[PDB]
Amino acid sequence: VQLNQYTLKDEIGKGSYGVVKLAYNENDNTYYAMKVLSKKPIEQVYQEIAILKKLDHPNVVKLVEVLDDPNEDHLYMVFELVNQGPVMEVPTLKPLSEDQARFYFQDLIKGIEYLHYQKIIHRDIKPSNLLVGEDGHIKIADFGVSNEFKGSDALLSNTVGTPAFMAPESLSETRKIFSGKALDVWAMGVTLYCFVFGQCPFMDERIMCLHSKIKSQALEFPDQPDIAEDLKDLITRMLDKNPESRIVVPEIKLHPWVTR
Ligand SMILES: Cc1[nH]c(/C=C2\C(=O)Nc3ccccc32)c(C)c1CCC(=O)O
Ligand SMILES: [Cl-]
Repeated sequence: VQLNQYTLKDEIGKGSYGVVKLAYNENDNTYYAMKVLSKKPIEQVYQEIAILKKLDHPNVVKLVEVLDDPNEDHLYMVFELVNQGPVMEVPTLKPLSEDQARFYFQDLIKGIEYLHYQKIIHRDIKPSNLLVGEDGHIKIADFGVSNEFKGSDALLSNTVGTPAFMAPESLSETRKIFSGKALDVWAMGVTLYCFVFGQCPFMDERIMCLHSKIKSQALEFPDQPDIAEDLKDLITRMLDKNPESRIVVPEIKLHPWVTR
């Protein structure tokens, strides 16, 4: 299977919106990650492309080129390959050590701060969208449901993303307006909890009960593994159900657990 200079190889991931295949560029003897889409709706794809084109940061995946033939049902987004893949699988019985979690969380902070400075809300932060690069550092992937805003913050009313990572203020049964940056912070807190415990803090196979726990169940830390108190403080602050008192990224950067 060829597509201009690219040979499609085996699958390497299903994010949101498509499937990703390893791809060999015969012109430069280099592997890439190719997202393949079947037109099934397409406005959102070209907004992801437009967002990706604006971004250039070591902790954000790099869109290389787009292959769109109007006579083809398939549309191809070529990314730079992130050779080591997602930072971890959730759930797992072998979570990261605190020191490993901090190393990756520092990259996540820098990438989110950059995205927000670029006026992008990611909306799907989770470990499987955090890819480990050649040098061991994280690259944030999958902008399939990201939002671009004008002004100081996004003012949003739509519910998108991965259910276990959705912030409780996005789960009102009344299309209320909520702000964007705090959504990414919440998902960062669920992500950090996942790093050290290997499962999400709020879990239910019944989607109604999952929504209800995100919105109303107090955060509980397992007895094991035994994590430091300042890490518990940081996670608690990011998983503040009230978005107005939830910790903000300029504070996360300063948090004692982050800086030691
Ligand atoms: C650039 C890139 N790589 C991948 C996947 C992998 C990658 O690169 N090495 C890997 C090594 C092992 C497993 C997956 C991967 C994805 C999902 C994306 C982004 C796709 C997107 O943003 O929608
Ligand atoms: Cl995940």
